[PDB]
Amino acid sequence: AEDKLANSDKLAPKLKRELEIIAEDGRRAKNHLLEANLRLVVSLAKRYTGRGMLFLDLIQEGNLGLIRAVEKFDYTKGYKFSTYATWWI
DNA sequence: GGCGACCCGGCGCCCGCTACGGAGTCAACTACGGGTAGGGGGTATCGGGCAACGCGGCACTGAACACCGTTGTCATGTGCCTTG
Repeated sequence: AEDKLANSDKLAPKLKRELEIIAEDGRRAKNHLLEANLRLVVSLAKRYTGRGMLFLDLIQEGNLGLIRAVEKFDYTKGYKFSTYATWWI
Protein backbone atom coordinates (compact mmCIF):
# COMPACT_ATOMS: atom_id res chain seq x y z
CA ALA A 1 0.00 0.00 0.00
CA GLU A 2 2.71 2.49 0.97
CA ASP A 3 4.75 1.36 -2.05
CA LYS A 4 1.87 2.23 -4.38
CA LEU A 5 1.37 5.53 -2.55
CA ALA A 6 5.07 6.33 -2.99
CA ASN A 7 4.78 6.17 -6.79
CA SER A 8 4.39 9.49 -8.59
CA ASP A 9 1.55 8.42 -10.90
CA LYS A 10 -1.82 9.84 -9.89
CA LEU A 11 -4.12 7.61 -7.83
CA ALA A 12 -7.70 8.25 -6.80
CA PRO A 13 -7.95 10.08 -3.45
CA LYS A 14 -10.19 7.49 -1.78
CA LEU A 15 -7.91 4.67 -2.92
CA LYS A 16 -4.89 6.57 -1.58
CA ARG A 17 -6.60 7.02 1.79
CA GLU A 18 -7.45 3.31 1.84
CA LEU A 19 -3.80 2.47 1.14
CA GLU A 20 -2.72 4.82 3.93
CA ILE A 21 -5.21 3.16 6.29
CA ILE A 22 -3.89 -0.30 5.42
CA ALA A 23 -0.33 0.92 5.99
CA GLU A 24 -1.41 2.36 9.34
CA ASP A 25 -2.92 -0.99 10.33
CA GLY A 26 0.34 -2.63 9.32
CA ARG A 27 2.16 -0.17 11.56
CA ARG A 28 -0.14 -1.02 14.47
CA ALA A 29 0.52 -4.72 13.94
CA LYS A 30 4.23 -3.97 13.82
CA ASN A 31 4.10 -2.38 17.27
CA HIS A 32 2.00 -5.34 18.42
CA LEU A 33 4.83 -7.64 17.34
CA LEU A 34 7.48 -5.50 19.05
CA GLU A 35 5.58 -5.41 22.33
CA ALA A 36 5.09 -9.17 22.10
CA ASN A 37 8.82 -9.71 21.54
CA LEU A 38 9.81 -7.25 24.28
CA ARG A 39 9.89 -10.26 26.60
CA LEU A 40 12.28 -12.23 24.37
CA VAL A 41 14.59 -9.26 23.97
CA VAL A 42 14.77 -8.62 27.72
CA SER A 43 15.55 -12.32 28.19
CA LEU A 44 18.40 -12.06 25.70
CA ALA A 45 19.54 -8.91 27.52
CA LYS A 46 19.72 -11.00 30.69
CA ARG A 47 21.83 -13.45 28.70
CA TYR A 48 24.56 -10.77 28.36
CA THR A 49 24.11 -8.76 31.57
CA GLY A 50 26.97 -8.13 33.97
CA ARG A 51 29.70 -7.22 31.44
CA GLY A 52 30.14 -3.51 32.09
CA MET A 53 26.91 -2.43 30.35
CA LEU A 54 23.81 -1.51 32.32
CA PHE A 55 21.01 -4.03 32.00
CA LEU A 56 18.42 -1.57 30.70
CA ASP A 57 20.94 -0.26 28.17
CA LEU A 58 21.50 -3.81 26.92
CA ILE A 59 17.72 -4.23 26.75
CA GLN A 60 17.42 -1.08 24.64
CA GLU A 61 20.22 -2.12 22.28
CA GLY A 62 18.63 -5.54 21.85
CA ASN A 63 15.38 -3.73 21.12
CA LEU A 64 17.18 -1.90 18.32
CA GLY A 65 18.24 -5.29 17.00
CA LEU A 66 14.62 -6.40 17.33
CA ILE A 67 13.25 -3.56 15.21
CA ARG A 68 15.91 -4.45 12.64
CA ALA A 69 14.86 -8.12 12.72
CA VAL A 70 11.15 -7.39 12.28
CA GLU A 71 12.12 -5.05 9.45
CA LYS A 72 13.81 -8.13 7.91
CA PHE A 73 11.25 -10.85 8.82
CA ASP A 74 8.36 -12.36 6.88
CA TYR A 75 6.37 -15.60 6.73
CA THR A 76 8.27 -16.78 3.63
CA LYS A 77 10.50 -18.57 6.13
CA GLY A 78 8.75 -21.66 7.43
CA TYR A 79 9.77 -20.90 11.01
CA LYS A 80 8.55 -18.99 14.04
CA PHE A 81 9.64 -15.38 14.48
CA SER A 82 11.28 -16.29 17.79
CA THR A 83 13.97 -18.45 16.15
CA TYR A 84 14.77 -15.85 13.48
CA ALA A 85 14.81 -12.84 15.81
CA THR A 86 17.31 -14.13 18.38
CA TRP A 87 20.16 -14.00 15.86
CA TRP A 88 19.61 -10.29 15.23
CA ILE A 89 19.03 -9.63 18.93
C1' DG B 1 -11.61 20.23 56.65
C1' DG B 2 -8.18 22.45 58.95
C1' DC B 3 -5.85 20.65 63.04
C1' DG B 4 -3.18 17.11 64.71
C1' DA B 5 -0.07 13.86 65.78
C1' DC B 6 2.59 10.98 63.69
C1' DC B 7 4.69 9.33 60.34
C1' DC B 8 7.74 9.34 57.29
C1' DG B 9 11.25 10.63 54.34
C1' DG B 10 14.97 13.03 53.85
C1' DC B 11 18.41 15.18 54.83
C1' DG B 12 22.71 16.97 57.37
C1' DC B 13 26.74 16.72 60.12
C1' DC B 14 29.70 13.58 62.51
C1' DC B 15 38.21 17.30 66.01
C1' DG B 16 43.31 18.03 63.35
C1' DC B 17 47.30 16.65 60.63
C1' DT B 18 51.12 13.70 59.31
C1' DA B 19 52.43 8.74 58.42
C1' DC B 20 50.90 3.85 57.31
C1' DG B 21 49.51 -2.77 54.61
C1' DG B 22 48.56 -5.03 50.01
C1' DA B 23 46.30 -5.71 45.96
C1' DG B 24 43.75 -5.72 40.11
C1' DT B 25 38.33 -10.18 38.70
C1' DC B 26 33.35 -15.99 35.08
C1' DA B 27 29.26 -16.78 29.59
C1' DA B 28 29.50 -16.11 19.45
C1' DC B 29 30.66 -16.19 14.92
C1' DT B 30 32.29 -15.41 10.20
C1' DA B 31 32.13 -13.31 5.79
C1' DC B 32 32.99 -9.34 3.08
C1' DG B 33 34.61 -4.87 1.61
C1' DG B 34 36.91 -0.91 1.90
C1' DG B 35 40.36 2.18 3.24
C1' DT B 36 44.46 3.27 5.13
C1' DA B 37 48.96 2.44 6.33
C1' DG B 38 53.18 0.90 5.54
C1' DG B 39 56.97 -0.62 2.36
C1' DG B 40 60.44 0.52 -1.26
C1' DG B 41 61.45 3.28 -5.75
C1' DG B 42 62.64 6.87 -7.70
C1' DT B 43 63.26 12.14 -8.12
C1' DA B 44 63.61 17.44 -7.53
C1' DT B 45 65.47 20.45 -4.19
C1' DC B 46 68.32 22.20 -0.52
C1' DG B 47 73.12 22.20 2.05
C1' DG B 48 77.89 21.42 2.78
C1' DG B 49 83.09 21.49 0.70
C1' DC B 50 86.80 23.32 -2.59
C1' DA B 51 88.92 26.69 -6.31
C1' DA B 52 89.22 31.59 -8.31
C1' DC B 53 89.03 36.63 -7.04
C1' DG B 54 89.02 40.76 -3.48
C1' DC B 55 90.74 43.19 0.60
C1' DG B 56 93.90 45.15 4.94
C1' DG B 57 97.53 45.46 7.89
C1' DC B 58 101.58 46.08 7.52
C1' DA B 59 105.45 45.83 5.36
C1' DC B 60 108.93 46.56 2.33
C1' DT B 61 110.37 49.59 -1.47
C1' DG B 62 114.08 52.36 0.67
C1' DA B 63 113.86 56.19 -2.34
C1' DA B 64 113.73 60.58 -1.40
C1' DC B 65 113.93 63.59 1.10
C1' DA B 66 114.13 66.22 5.80
C1' DC B 67 116.30 66.90 11.13
C1' DC B 68 119.57 67.63 14.01
C1' DG B 69 124.36 67.23 14.39
C1' DT B 70 128.93 67.28 13.40
C1' DT B 71 134.47 69.00 12.32
C1' DG B 72 134.64 70.87 7.39
C1' DT B 73 136.28 75.94 6.21
C1' DC B 74 137.96 80.01 6.70
C1' DA B 75 139.13 85.64 5.78
C1' DT B 76 139.78 87.69 9.34
C1' DG B 77 140.70 89.16 14.23
C1' DT B 78 144.50 89.25 19.36
C1' DG B 79 149.45 88.85 20.97
C1' DC B 80 154.43 89.06 20.55
C1' DC B 81 158.70 90.81 18.09
C1' DT B 82 161.18 94.04 15.20
C1' DT B 83 161.96 98.67 13.62
C1' DG B 84 160.43 103.69 13.29
